[PDB]
Amino acid sequence: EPVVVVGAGPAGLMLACELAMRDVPAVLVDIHPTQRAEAPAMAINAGTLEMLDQRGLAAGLREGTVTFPEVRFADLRLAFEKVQGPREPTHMVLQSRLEKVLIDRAVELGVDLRWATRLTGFEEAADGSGVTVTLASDAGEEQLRCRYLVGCDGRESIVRKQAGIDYVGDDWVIVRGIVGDVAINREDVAPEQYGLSYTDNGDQFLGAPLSPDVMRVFSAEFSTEPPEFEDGPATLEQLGDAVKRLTGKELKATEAHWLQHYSIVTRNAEQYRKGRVFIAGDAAHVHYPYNGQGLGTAIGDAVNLGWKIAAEVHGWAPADLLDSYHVERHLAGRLACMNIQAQLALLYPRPLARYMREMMGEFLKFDEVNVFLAEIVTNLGPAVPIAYEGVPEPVEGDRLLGRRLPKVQIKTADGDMGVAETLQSGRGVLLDLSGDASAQEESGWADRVDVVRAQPVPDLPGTLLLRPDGCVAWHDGGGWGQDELRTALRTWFGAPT
Amino acid sequence: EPVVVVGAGPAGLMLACELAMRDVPAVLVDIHPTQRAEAPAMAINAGTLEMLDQRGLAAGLREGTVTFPEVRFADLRLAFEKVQGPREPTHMVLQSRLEKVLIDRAVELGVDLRWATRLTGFEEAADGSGVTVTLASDAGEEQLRCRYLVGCDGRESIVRKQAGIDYVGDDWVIVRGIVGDVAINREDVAPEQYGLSYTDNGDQFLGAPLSPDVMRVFSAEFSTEPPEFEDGPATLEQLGDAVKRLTGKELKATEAHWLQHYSIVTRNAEQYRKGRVFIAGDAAHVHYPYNGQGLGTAIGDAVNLGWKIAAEVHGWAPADLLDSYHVERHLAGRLACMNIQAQLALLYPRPLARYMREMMGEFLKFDEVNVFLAEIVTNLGPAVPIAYEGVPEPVEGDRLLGRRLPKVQIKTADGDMGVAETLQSGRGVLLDLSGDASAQEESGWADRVDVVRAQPVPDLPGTLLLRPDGCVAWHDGGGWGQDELRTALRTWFGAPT
Ligand SMILES: Cc1cc2nc3c(=O)[nH]c(=O)nc-3n(C[C@H](O)[C@H](O)[C@H](O)COP(=O)(O)OP(=O)(O)OC[C@H]3O[C@@H](n4cnc5c(N)ncnc54)[C@H](O)[C@@H]3O)c2cc1C
Ligand SMILES: Cc1cc2nc3c(=O)[nH]c(=O)nc-3n(C[C@H](O)[C@H](O)[C@H](O)COP(=O)(O)OP(=O)(O)OC[C@H]3O[C@@H](n4cnc5c(N)ncnc54)[C@H](O)[C@@H]3O)c2cc1C
Repeated sequence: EPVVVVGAGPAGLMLACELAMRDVPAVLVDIHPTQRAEAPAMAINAGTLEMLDQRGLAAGLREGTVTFPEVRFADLRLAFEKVQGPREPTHMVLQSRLEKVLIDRAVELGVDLRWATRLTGFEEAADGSGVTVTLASDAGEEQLRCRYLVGCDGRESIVRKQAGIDYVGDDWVIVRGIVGDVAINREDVAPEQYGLSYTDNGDQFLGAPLSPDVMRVFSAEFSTEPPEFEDGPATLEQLGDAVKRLTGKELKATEAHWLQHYSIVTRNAEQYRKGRVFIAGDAAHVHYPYNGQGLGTAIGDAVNLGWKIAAEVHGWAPADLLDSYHVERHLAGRLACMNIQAQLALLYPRPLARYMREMMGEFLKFDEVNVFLAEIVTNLGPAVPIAYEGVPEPVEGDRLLGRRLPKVQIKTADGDMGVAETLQSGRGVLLDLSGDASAQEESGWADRVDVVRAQPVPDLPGTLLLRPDGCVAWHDGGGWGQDELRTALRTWFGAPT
Repeated sequence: EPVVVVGAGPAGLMLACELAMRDVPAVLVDIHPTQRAEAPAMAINAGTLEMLDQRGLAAGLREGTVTFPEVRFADLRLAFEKVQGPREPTHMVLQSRLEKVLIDRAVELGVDLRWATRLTGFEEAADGSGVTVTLASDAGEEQLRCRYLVGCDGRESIVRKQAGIDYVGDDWVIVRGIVGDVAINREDVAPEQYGLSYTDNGDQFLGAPLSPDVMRVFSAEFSTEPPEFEDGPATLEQLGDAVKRLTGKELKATEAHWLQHYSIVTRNAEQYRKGRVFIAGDAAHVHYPYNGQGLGTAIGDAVNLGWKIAAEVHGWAPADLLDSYHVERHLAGRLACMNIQAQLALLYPRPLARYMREMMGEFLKFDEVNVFLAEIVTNLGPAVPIAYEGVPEPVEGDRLLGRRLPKVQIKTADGDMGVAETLQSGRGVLLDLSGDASAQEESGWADRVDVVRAQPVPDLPGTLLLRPDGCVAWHDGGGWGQDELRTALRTWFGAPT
């Protein structure tokens, strides 16, 4: 019986995929007649690449795409090379190219996607075993009965609203500006300034030439006084004042494909799950767009929740399972909101930025804060907490537990392999890196866990257990072994067959 | 040929002692008729205690006074137990009690101390051979010819302004309050108003009793619009009003001995020195009063600068030694201003504080952050940078170089003492902790440096060289030896004789 997703944005597309690949029905609604043209995001950080790699959604959208190597906290530099294991630079695949990869993958799996469809209301069952939901369409109002409802519908989520869920947060300034694309003149070399510049008050402009003709525009201006223009469709010459004030120069590039005023607000819903309803992505948290974190956490919420919903659809999910979704992702929600606000504080207000910058100068000389911030801003981090009653804590400096593996090559049967492609089935993975296949395969979970035998791998333990979202749930590099291994599968994977 | 010190707070008093204990003629000018009563500070931190221990001024202030062993950042806890070596809790010593012992020490060491005397100006001679100063007593105007002019005359330093050094800083909020001592019953006419009362805005109220009839009172209020009253004498009715809104009740007020309006800005002088004119304490840097840093840096300033000036007077100072006053002490002012302001940003405004508290919450899980901040707010504080030509920077992290040693016993054949006590002669110390007098003392510097032969001390190297301000300029627990020590001696104590 169906599961309803609202929003064909990055969070909803991925989650519908996550579901359908596990043979669970999923209907995905969206107001847009077609895939939207206003996908502002351009970047994807390493953390999000690993999650796409886990579904084979990233080979291909690497290629031709160029990468940038720094990872910055405001304009300060983080020492990303201090993160454990080999990782990835941020890649420059447009959000629209990624939404389509997710669209045409969603339906190939079997997603009932409905463009031009808005959810306008929903009601829990007095039983509680379902949620009746109503949908406005060109054809008129339908009323579908679903088994779980997930609102991936952005900052103004009605799913979040009608569910009773508070949207906590606060801002001390309002950043605002415009984002979009403008034509160029072509055959002749283009001129002007366009590299991301700052002014002495925190104001930023960036011309990003996507491709010979087309260049994306972003500006960001700080002030307490409420935005002038109420966040709509803009016009090209609201924009050209925009740059002239900030740049000094004039725009001089005709026509504007799509443009969008925006304003920021920092929010993080206090509950990610109420009963049978869930919220995810910008529906659950929103903030100034830095480091690709909004797209990072959106994809990450879906991956987290998808396999967990399927698990209880097929009746093996421990009672704990779906509550762990709120636990692990409200933490990532909190850490994202937090660090982006901390980055703003180094730009505005200028009396505050002055001392916070020096402050961060002092912290960034410490290796733990460089590594902590780097895992956070690239969505490698929030390590989902891993612990089991009774079992001895793994000694001390273990940074594999509750994280996804570095981008390391696995050598198995035939064909070397990225570690994250072992999760493309959708199941758990027990990694055996002995080189001879010695580990005891606890067969009772073989329906939900795949074993993969391979040669040992530098600074990685002899064997590892992965949840279907890729988080390392067990390994034997520390004190752990087969006994701790079992209680780890009882958790996260339920009762053995 | 005198040295003129303007201002008899901690800074100027402490320096006049540093100058007079070394037989440098010092004349210390203040305008008060007697020692002031407007000395609000109730606390002395561990770094200030060590610097006073170096001159026998700490014991005596310590007996009978309370300690509390928590070092806070804003209102969070700092893991002070992670700071190297044994050290001290903050002791609750009253500013006027401290100033009294330094006025005492000054008059016996022969400082010409002048209450009711104002410095109205000064000029640097064209050649530069001296400064001529002008002092304004009731009798008239002495025009005094002196050798160096040190302005320790407080936040509104005439010396700084007339020397034309810019006073750098900014604030996003203006903190205002009043402070002083009311007379007022104690038993049960202090309710809520006992101990500090952080409220549901950044605003605090501190009520601390001295004797059962007098109480010291402190208020600190955050607002985005200028202080109602100019800084100055204030009325007790004005305090009654302020207490009611903060504590919620009213103080059964009897009489006011002294109370004062205060506002807070944050500034760091750009140059603590302009050739023959130095500045120190509040004239060099000011900020919100936290952790005792205003007092620590003030005393720290004088301990650094008295001995360098004395060396120049005595003619053995190296050429670049007084320029290290600015280098060493501007950094310490920088970092005090920086982290005070950082502490304030966990209080106000409340949107900023919301996330900056979560942020610091994450950073204080790290040892290097706890130790760095705890060191600075206790004025154990900025390690003085120690490097020498030829000598290559020692790879391992050294917690002793550039810092005053931890509170350890050192046992001599003539008796035991704490290590800060060996610097009481005013001279540098060569600590030979071998137990055998195995260290080869460079007899050249025998007149500027004392050898102290003591028993080995756990977790300290076998030999150490202390500059007259207690700072470790050399030790042999890394790779350094007799040649590096000879380098250290030339750069800090000058030519060998
Ligand atoms: C100017 C700007 C620049 C940005 N730059 C970046 C960047 O460089 N890198 C990055 O990672 N992130 C960036 N972001 C943020 C990032 O784009 C968002 O986090 C991400 O697109 C939101 O993920 P989402 O799918 O949950 O929300 P959305 O993108 O808002 O998708 C929600 C979808 O649900 C639709 N919907 C369908 N039906 C309904 C219904 N009944 N009710 C409500 N909605 C419905 C909505 O129309 C929408 O299409 C930027 C944001 C802005 C404003
Ligand atoms: C409300 C308030 C609360 C405080 N709370 C604390 C606390 O909790 N803990 C702490 O450690 N410190 C506290 N302080 C003080 C802080 O430490 C100061 O930095 C320190 O007292 C300043 O020392 P100083 O000697 O450089 O300047 P000052 O103490 O200001 O002394 C300067 C002296 O020079 C005099 N003078 C000025 N101009 C002239 C002139 N031309 N000629 C002659 N004399 C002149 C002045 O009258 C004064 O006597 C507080 C101060 C205030 C106002």
